[PDB]
Amino acid sequence: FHKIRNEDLIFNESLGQGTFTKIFKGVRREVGDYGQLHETEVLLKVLDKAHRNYSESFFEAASMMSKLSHKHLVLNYGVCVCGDENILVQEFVKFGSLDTYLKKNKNCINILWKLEVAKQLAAAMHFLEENTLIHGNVCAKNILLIREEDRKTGNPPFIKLSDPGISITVLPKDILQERIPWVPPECIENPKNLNLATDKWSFGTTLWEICSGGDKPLSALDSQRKLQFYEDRHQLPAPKAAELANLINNCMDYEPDHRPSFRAIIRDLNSL
Ligand SMILES: Nc1nc(Nc2ccc(S(N)(=O)=O)cc2)nn1C(=O)Nc1ccccc1
Repeated sequence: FHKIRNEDLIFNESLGQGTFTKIFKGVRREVGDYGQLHETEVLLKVLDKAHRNYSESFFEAASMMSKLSHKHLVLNYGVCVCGDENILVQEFVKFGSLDTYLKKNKNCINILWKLEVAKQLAAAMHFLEENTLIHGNVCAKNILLIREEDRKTGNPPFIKLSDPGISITVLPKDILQERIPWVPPECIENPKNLNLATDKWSFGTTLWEICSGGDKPLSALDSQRKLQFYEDRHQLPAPKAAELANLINNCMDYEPDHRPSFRAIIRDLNSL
Protein backbone atom coordinates (compact mmCIF):
# COMPACT_ATOMS: atom_id res chain seq x y z
CA PHE A 1 0.00 0.00 0.00
CA HIS A 2 1.03 3.60 -0.66
CA LYS A 3 1.91 5.47 2.54
CA ILE A 4 0.07 8.75 3.13
CA ARG A 5 1.21 11.40 5.61
CA ASN A 6 -1.06 12.31 8.51
CA GLU A 7 -0.26 15.95 7.68
CA ASP A 8 -1.96 15.53 4.30
CA LEU A 9 -5.26 14.22 5.77
CA ILE A 10 -8.09 16.29 7.28
CA PHE A 11 -10.86 14.48 9.19
CA ASN A 12 -14.41 15.76 8.77
CA GLU A 13 -17.86 14.39 9.59
CA SER A 14 -18.47 10.94 11.00
CA LEU A 15 -20.21 8.53 8.63
CA GLY A 16 -20.86 5.78 11.15
CA GLN A 17 -19.16 2.59 12.30
CA GLY A 18 -18.07 -0.79 11.01
CA THR A 19 -16.76 -3.88 12.81
CA PHE A 20 -14.15 -2.45 15.22
CA THR A 21 -13.87 0.63 12.97
CA LYS A 22 -15.05 4.24 12.75
CA ILE A 23 -15.78 5.89 9.39
CA PHE A 24 -15.20 9.55 8.42
CA LYS A 25 -15.40 11.81 5.41
CA GLY A 26 -12.08 13.55 4.84
CA VAL A 27 -9.86 15.53 2.46
CA ARG A 28 -6.43 14.46 1.18
CA ARG A 29 -3.94 17.05 -0.07
CA GLU A 30 -1.88 15.52 -2.86
CA VAL A 31 0.25 16.18 -5.91
CA GLY A 32 -1.63 14.69 -8.85
CA ASP A 33 -1.03 14.26 -12.57
CA TYR A 34 1.15 16.89 -14.26
CA GLY A 35 2.32 18.05 -10.83
CA GLN A 36 -0.97 19.83 -10.11
CA LEU A 37 -1.99 20.19 -6.46
CA HIS A 38 -5.34 18.70 -5.42
CA GLU A 39 -7.53 18.47 -2.32
CA THR A 40 -9.46 15.22 -2.81
CA GLU A 41 -12.51 13.94 -0.93
CA VAL A 42 -11.70 10.59 0.70
CA LEU A 43 -13.30 7.97 2.93
CA LEU A 44 -11.23 7.26 6.05
CA LYS A 45 -11.69 3.90 7.81
CA VAL A 46 -10.05 3.99 11.25
CA LEU A 47 -9.28 0.86 13.26
CA ASP A 48 -10.27 1.27 16.92
CA LYS A 49 -7.24 1.89 19.14
CA ALA A 50 -8.47 -0.71 21.65
CA HIS A 51 -8.45 -3.27 18.80
CA ARG A 52 -5.01 -2.55 17.31
CA ASN A 53 -4.32 -6.30 17.37
CA TYR A 54 -6.73 -6.85 14.43
CA SER A 55 -4.74 -4.49 12.20
CA GLU A 56 -3.02 -7.26 10.26
CA SER A 57 -6.43 -8.64 9.25
CA PHE A 58 -7.95 -5.16 8.80
CA PHE A 59 -5.28 -4.31 6.19
CA GLU A 60 -4.77 -7.73 4.59
CA ALA A 61 -8.45 -7.43 3.69
CA ALA A 62 -7.97 -4.24 1.70
CA SER A 63 -4.57 -5.28 0.33
CA MET A 64 -5.63 -8.51 -1.39
CA MET A 65 -8.47 -6.85 -3.34
CA SER A 66 -6.31 -3.85 -4.27
CA LYS A 67 -3.87 -6.16 -6.04
CA LEU A 68 -6.67 -6.61 -8.61
CA SER A 69 -8.21 -3.69 -10.51
CA HIS A 70 -11.83 -3.77 -11.75
CA LYS A 71 -14.59 -1.24 -12.44
CA HIS A 72 -16.89 -2.77 -9.79
CA LEU A 73 -14.26 -2.91 -6.99
CA VAL A 74 -13.65 0.08 -4.70
CA LEU A 75 -10.38 1.98 -5.14
CA ASN A 76 -7.97 2.21 -2.20
CA TYR A 77 -5.57 5.17 -2.25
CA GLY A 78 -3.29 3.95 0.53
CA VAL A 79 -2.84 3.84 4.29
CA CYS A 80 -1.83 6.23 7.05
CA VAL A 81 -0.04 4.56 9.96
CA CYS A 82 1.49 7.74 11.37
CA GLY A 83 1.77 7.28 15.12
CA ASP A 84 -0.92 5.32 16.93
CA GLU A 85 -3.74 5.10 14.35
CA ASN A 86 -4.32 2.60 11.56
CA ILE A 87 -6.21 4.31 8.71
CA LEU A 88 -7.32 3.02 5.32
CA VAL A 89 -7.69 5.83 2.75
CA GLN A 90 -10.35 4.99 0.18
CA GLU A 91 -12.26 6.69 -2.63
CA PHE A 92 -15.29 8.65 -1.50
CA VAL A 93 -18.49 7.30 -3.08
CA LYS A 94 -21.15 9.99 -3.37
CA PHE A 95 -24.26 8.02 -2.35
CA GLY A 96 -22.84 5.75 0.35
CA SER A 97 -23.82 2.22 1.35
CA LEU A 98 -26.60 0.35 -0.44
CA ASP A 99 -28.40 -0.76 2.74
CA THR A 100 -29.27 2.76 3.84
CA TYR A 101 -30.03 3.79 0.25
CA LEU A 102 -32.60 0.99 -0.04
CA LYS A 103 -34.28 2.02 3.22
CA LYS A 104 -34.51 5.72 2.33
CA ASN A 105 -35.62 5.08 -1.25
CA LYS A 106 -37.60 1.82 -1.13
CA ASN A 107 -40.65 3.65 -2.49
CA CYS A 108 -38.81 4.60 -5.70
CA ILE A 109 -36.92 1.35 -6.45
CA ASN A 110 -38.41 -1.17 -8.90
CA ILE A 111 -37.56 -4.60 -10.28
CA LEU A 112 -35.46 -3.23 -13.15
CA TRP A 113 -33.23 -1.26 -10.73
CA LYS A 114 -32.78 -4.30 -8.48
CA LEU A 115 -31.93 -6.52 -11.46
CA GLU A 116 -29.27 -4.12 -12.76
CA VAL A 117 -27.61 -3.85 -9.34
CA ALA A 118 -27.81 -7.64 -8.96
CA LYS A 119 -26.14 -8.16 -12.36
CA GLN A 120 -23.36 -5.72 -11.49
CA LEU A 121 -22.70 -7.40 -8.13
CA ALA A 122 -22.59 -10.79 -9.89
CA ALA A 123 -20.10 -9.44 -12.42
CA ALA A 124 -17.81 -8.35 -9.59
CA MET A 125 -18.08 -11.75 -7.87
CA HIS A 126 -17.46 -13.61 -11.15
CA PHE A 127 -14.24 -11.60 -11.52
CA LEU A 128 -13.21 -12.59 -7.99
CA GLU A 129 -14.09 -16.25 -8.54
CA GLU A 130 -12.08 -16.37 -11.79
CA ASN A 131 -9.14 -15.01 -9.79
CA THR A 132 -9.86 -17.51 -6.95
CA LEU A 133 -10.02 -14.62 -4.46
CA ILE A 134 -12.43 -14.92 -1.51
CA HIS A 135 -14.22 -11.75 -0.36
CA GLY A 136 -15.73 -13.16 2.84
CA ASN A 137 -18.23 -10.40 3.72
CA VAL A 138 -20.67 -9.80 0.84
CA CYS A 139 -23.56 -7.68 2.16
CA ALA A 140 -25.56 -4.61 1.22
CA LYS A 141 -23.64 -2.40 3.68
CA ASN A 142 -20.51 -3.30 1.68
CA ILE A 143 -22.06 -2.17 -1.64
CA LEU A 144 -21.41 1.47 -2.57
CA LEU A 145 -23.64 3.49 -4.91
CA ILE A 146 -21.43 5.51 -7.27
CA ARG A 147 -24.27 6.82 -9.46
CA GLU A 148 -28.06 6.99 -9.19
CA GLU A 149 -30.31 5.79 -11.98
CA ASP A 150 -31.32 8.50 -14.46
CA ARG A 151 -34.20 7.27 -16.62
CA LYS A 152 -34.25 10.66 -18.37
CA THR A 153 -30.88 9.75 -19.91
CA GLY A 154 -31.46 5.98 -19.76
CA ASN A 155 -28.53 5.75 -17.32
CA PRO A 156 -28.53 2.73 -14.98
CA PRO A 157 -27.32 2.94 -11.38
CA PHE A 158 -23.68 1.95 -10.84
CA ILE A 159 -22.24 0.15 -7.79
CA LYS A 160 -18.89 -0.99 -6.41
CA LEU A 161 -18.05 -3.68 -3.84
CA SER A 162 -16.13 -2.43 -0.80
CA ASP A 163 -13.36 -4.23 1.10
CA PRO A 164 -14.39 -7.08 3.44
CA GLY A 165 -12.92 -5.78 6.69
CA ILE A 166 -11.54 -7.99 9.45
CA SER A 167 -11.84 -11.62 8.37
CA ILE A 168 -14.42 -13.93 9.96
CA THR A 169 -11.48 -16.29 10.53
CA VAL A 170 -10.31 -14.02 13.40
CA LEU A 171 -13.49 -12.41 14.68
CA PRO A 172 -15.07 -13.31 18.04
CA LYS A 173 -17.72 -16.02 17.93
CA ASP A 174 -20.52 -13.74 19.14
CA ILE A 175 -19.92 -11.33 16.24
CA LEU A 176 -20.05 -14.20 13.73
CA GLN A 177 -23.33 -15.39 15.24
CA GLU A 178 -24.81 -11.89 14.94
CA ARG A 179 -23.84 -11.98 11.25
CA ILE A 180 -26.16 -14.90 10.56
CA PRO A 181 -27.53 -15.29 7.81
CA TRP A 182 -24.70 -13.61 5.84
CA VAL A 183 -22.10 -15.96 7.34
CA PRO A 184 -22.82 -19.45 5.92
CA PRO A 185 -23.64 -22.49 8.10
CA GLU A 186 -20.31 -24.21 7.45
CA CYS A 187 -18.47 -21.11 8.70
CA ILE A 188 -20.51 -21.03 11.91
CA GLU A 189 -19.46 -24.67 12.37
CA ASN A 190 -15.84 -23.77 11.61
CA PRO A 191 -14.70 -20.30 10.48
CA LYS A 192 -11.71 -21.98 8.78
CA ASN A 193 -14.17 -23.45 6.25
CA LEU A 194 -14.03 -20.05 4.48
CA ASN A 195 -14.05 -20.87 0.76
CA LEU A 196 -15.12 -19.47 -2.60
CA ALA A 197 -18.49 -21.15 -1.89
CA THR A 198 -18.84 -18.89 1.16
CA ASP A 199 -19.39 -15.92 -1.14
CA LYS A 200 -22.16 -17.65 -3.09
CA TRP A 201 -24.24 -18.02 0.08
CA SER A 202 -23.67 -14.39 1.19
CA PHE A 203 -24.49 -13.19 -2.33
CA GLY A 204 -27.90 -14.81 -1.88
CA THR A 205 -28.41 -13.07 1.47
CA THR A 206 -27.44 -9.80 -0.21
CA LEU A 207 -29.99 -10.25 -3.02
CA TRP A 208 -32.59 -10.72 -0.28
CA GLU A 209 -31.55 -7.35 1.16
CA ILE A 210 -31.80 -5.68 -2.27
CA CYS A 211 -35.34 -7.04 -2.71
CA SER A 212 -36.48 -6.14 0.84
CA GLY A 213 -36.09 -2.35 0.84
CA GLY A 214 -33.28 -2.38 3.40
CA ASP A 215 -34.76 -4.83 5.92
CA LYS A 216 -32.25 -7.10 7.65
CA PRO A 217 -33.11 -10.81 7.34
CA LEU A 218 -33.81 -12.51 10.69
CA SER A 219 -33.28 -9.24 12.63
CA ALA A 220 -36.11 -10.27 15.00
CA LEU A 221 -34.09 -13.37 16.02
CA ASP A 222 -31.49 -13.11 18.79
CA SER A 223 -28.19 -14.95 18.35
CA GLN A 224 -29.33 -18.20 20.00
CA ARG A 225 -32.32 -18.35 17.66
CA LYS A 226 -30.15 -17.55 14.62
CA LEU A 227 -28.02 -20.59 15.52
CA GLN A 228 -31.12 -22.79 15.77
CA PHE A 229 -32.36 -21.41 12.43
CA TYR A 230 -29.30 -23.02 10.82
CA GLU A 231 -29.61 -26.22 12.88
CA ASP A 232 -33.19 -26.61 11.62
CA ARG A 233 -32.03 -25.91 8.01
CA HIS A 234 -34.56 -23.13 7.43
CA GLN A 235 -34.44 -20.77 4.42
CA LEU A 236 -35.30 -17.08 4.31
CA PRO A 237 -38.87 -16.05 3.44
CA ALA A 238 -39.48 -14.91 -0.10
CA PRO A 239 -39.42 -11.09 -0.31
CA LYS A 240 -42.75 -9.41 -1.06
CA ALA A 241 -41.35 -8.61 -4.51
CA ALA A 242 -40.42 -12.23 -5.14
CA GLU A 243 -38.86 -12.14 -8.63
CA LEU A 244 -35.43 -13.19 -7.30
CA ALA A 245 -36.51 -15.61 -4.55
CA ASN A 246 -35.61 -18.84 -6.34
CA LEU A 247 -32.13 -17.47 -7.11
CA ILE A 248 -31.77 -16.43 -3.46
CA ASN A 249 -32.64 -19.91 -2.22
CA ASN A 250 -30.48 -21.62 -4.86
CA CYS A 251 -27.49 -19.59 -3.68
CA MET A 252 -28.23 -20.19 0.00
CA ASP A 253 -27.77 -23.96 -0.33
CA TYR A 254 -26.75 -25.76 2.87
CA GLU A 255 -24.49 -27.98 0.70
CA PRO A 256 -21.59 -25.70 -0.32
CA ASP A 257 -20.60 -27.89 -3.31
CA HIS A 258 -24.06 -27.45 -4.81
CA ARG A 259 -24.04 -23.64 -4.88
CA PRO A 260 -24.03 -22.41 -8.50
CA SER A 261 -21.06 -20.75 -10.14
CA PHE A 262 -21.32 -17.04 -10.74
CA ARG A 263 -21.37 -17.74 -14.49
CA ALA A 264 -24.55 -19.78 -13.97
CA ILE A 265 -25.86 -17.04 -11.66
CA ILE A 266 -25.30 -14.43 -14.38
CA ARG A 267 -27.07 -16.70 -16.88
CA ASP A 268 -30.09 -16.90 -14.54
CA LEU A 269 -30.20 -13.14 -14.04
CA ASN A 270 -30.01 -12.55 -17.79
CA SER A 271 -33.10 -14.76 -18.23
CA LEU A 272 -35.28 -12.37 -16.18
N1 LIG B 1 -16.00 4.34 0.26
C1 LIG B 1 -17.08 4.97 0.76
N2 LIG B 1 -17.61 6.12 0.35
C2 LIG B 1 -18.67 6.27 1.18
N3 LIG B 1 -19.50 7.35 1.10
C3 LIG B 1 -20.65 7.74 1.85
C4 LIG B 1 -21.44 8.74 1.29
C5 LIG B 1 -22.59 9.18 1.95
C6 LIG B 1 -22.93 8.63 3.17
S1 LIG B 1 -24.39 9.19 4.02
N4 LIG B 1 -24.18 8.84 5.57
O1 LIG B 1 -24.47 10.61 3.87
O2 LIG B 1 -25.50 8.40 3.56
C7 LIG B 1 -22.15 7.64 3.74
C8 LIG B 1 -21.01 7.20 3.08
N5 LIG B 1 -18.86 5.32 2.08
N6 LIG B 1 -17.81 4.48 1.81
C9 LIG B 1 -17.62 3.28 2.54
O3 LIG B 1 -16.68 2.56 2.23
N7 LIG B 1 -18.51 3.01 3.54
C10 LIG B 1 -18.48 1.88 4.41
C11 LIG B 1 -18.69 0.62 3.87
C12 LIG B 1 -18.66 -0.51 4.68
C13 LIG B 1 -18.44 -0.41 6.03
C14 LIG B 1 -18.23 0.84 6.58
C15 LIG B 1 -18.24 1.98 5.78
